[PDB]
Amino acid sequence: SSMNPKSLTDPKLLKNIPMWLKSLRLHKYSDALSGTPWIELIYLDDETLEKKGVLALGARRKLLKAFGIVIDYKERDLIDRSAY
RNA sequence: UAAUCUUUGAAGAUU
Repeated sequence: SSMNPKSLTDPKLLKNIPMWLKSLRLHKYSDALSGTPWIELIYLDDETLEKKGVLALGARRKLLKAFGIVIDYKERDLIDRSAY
């Protein structure tokens, strides 16, 4: 539901990672992840995500899935300019 | 989720 491209690429959320994470119910990783801007965040890997403090594999899997959706929309030039 | 928490992220727990 919040795991859809329309929701994941909302500029308001992309520009406020704690809130982006909250929508995915992943806000416990906000301290670990919020210092990285979205455009860098979506390209982190499983190994890096764990180094940063995403200790639950299920969480890293959900993160990587959401990231790849954003990437596809970024590649297709389908994220609003106001997110940049 | 009405809310909060857990990871397995579709479910479970608590109030």
